[PDB]
Amino acid sequence: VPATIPLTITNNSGRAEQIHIYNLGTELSSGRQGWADASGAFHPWPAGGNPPTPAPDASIPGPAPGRSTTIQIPKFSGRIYFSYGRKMEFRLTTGGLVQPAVQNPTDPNRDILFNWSEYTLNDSGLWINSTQVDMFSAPYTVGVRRGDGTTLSTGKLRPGGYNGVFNALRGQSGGWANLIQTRSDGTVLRALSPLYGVETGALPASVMDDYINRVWNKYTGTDLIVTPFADRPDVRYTGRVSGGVLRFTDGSGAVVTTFQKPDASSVFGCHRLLDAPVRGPISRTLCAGFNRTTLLANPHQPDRSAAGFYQEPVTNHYARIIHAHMADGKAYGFAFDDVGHHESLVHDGDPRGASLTLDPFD
Ligand SMILES: OC[C@H]1O[C@H](O[C@@H]2[C@@H](O)[C@H](O[C@@H]3[C@@H](O)[C@H](O[C@@H]4[C@@H](O)[C@@H](O)O[C@H](CO)[C@H]4O)O[C@H](CO)[C@H]3O)O[C@H](CO)[C@H]2O)[C@H](O)[C@@H](O)[C@@H]1O
Repeated sequence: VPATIPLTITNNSGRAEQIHIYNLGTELSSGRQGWADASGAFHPWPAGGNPPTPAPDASIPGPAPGRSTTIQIPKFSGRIYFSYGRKMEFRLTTGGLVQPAVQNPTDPNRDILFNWSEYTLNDSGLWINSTQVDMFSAPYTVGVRRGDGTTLSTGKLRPGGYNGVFNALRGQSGGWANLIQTRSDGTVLRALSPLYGVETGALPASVMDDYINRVWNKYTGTDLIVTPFADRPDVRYTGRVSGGVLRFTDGSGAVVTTFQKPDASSVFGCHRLLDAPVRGPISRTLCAGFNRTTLLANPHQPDRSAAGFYQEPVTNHYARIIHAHMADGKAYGFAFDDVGHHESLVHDGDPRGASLTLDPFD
């Protein structure tokens, strides 16, 4: 893999605003945090602070509407941000870059229309994704040009898919409507993911309690079988609830990890009581099972297909809605949407190019 590969950025947004691009991350060779310019040259961040201090302006001019621009991506792991009209405000902590946190009303970027893609380019190739784990906002498609010349892309919404997602969220009772951040003139900016919905109080900690209690009941009397390694189908852990705790035993008979009854933040964020540091792979499987609400219906996890996902009346509706509106049915609606390979990521071992397309607000 060469030192850099070209990233073609195409503006199909139909919007008149100028685009600012940021390529922010960590340089492979040095492990330093910083930014890369259009040439692919790396610029380490200056020293940050506690409290965090302002980052220098790392923007690259993005493509005008109907045109594309190319930047070189070095071996680097990070994000390509793009913002419409306004420049983003980044700050630097002791340990480096602070990521935006627009669930906070006071975040400097709360009112800015922006999104990002996540990528890693290294000696083993390119991984590049479309993600909705934090929010659903300005739409985009990512792609790779593979060694053999073939292309792969993902992240593209169906026609009407952008407004379709908001309209579906607004009509979902229980607090999902309060995920939507709407401008003064009624223009939608973004919808927060449900993890941040729990944080902001849009959704209660208890929103999944009834389903979770049904799962814990079911697996008090019968086994939950988790086979968490896709390439090792014979490796199984057996889960059973006793004393209110879901305990997993390995083939040797040892209890290897245990789960307390999870809450909404744990499920939606794939963290806390569902932390995924042998526990990690098991937790990952359970996380996807709770978000897709398949644990009750299918005691042999993970699911072998998507047919039974999101059928419960209370489920991760944000993830359900986004998947339903994606052209290829794939999305990153929650952190472990990669379970069963349903995530909007593409990769190649010998890339030579990538793409980011700013999509229309349709
Ligand atoms: O509860 C949250 C849980 O997940 C968190 O965030 C995930 C985050 O890991 C993520 O990162 C993507 C990577 O999965 C992907 O990694 C590639 C691997 O698949 C591997 O095989 O090789 C290559 C090269 O080493 C890796 O790059 O790389 C992509 C780059 O496109 C990453 O974006 O994306 C999802 C969705 O945004 C996040 O939700 C968090 O990291 C964990 O701490 C948490 O436990």
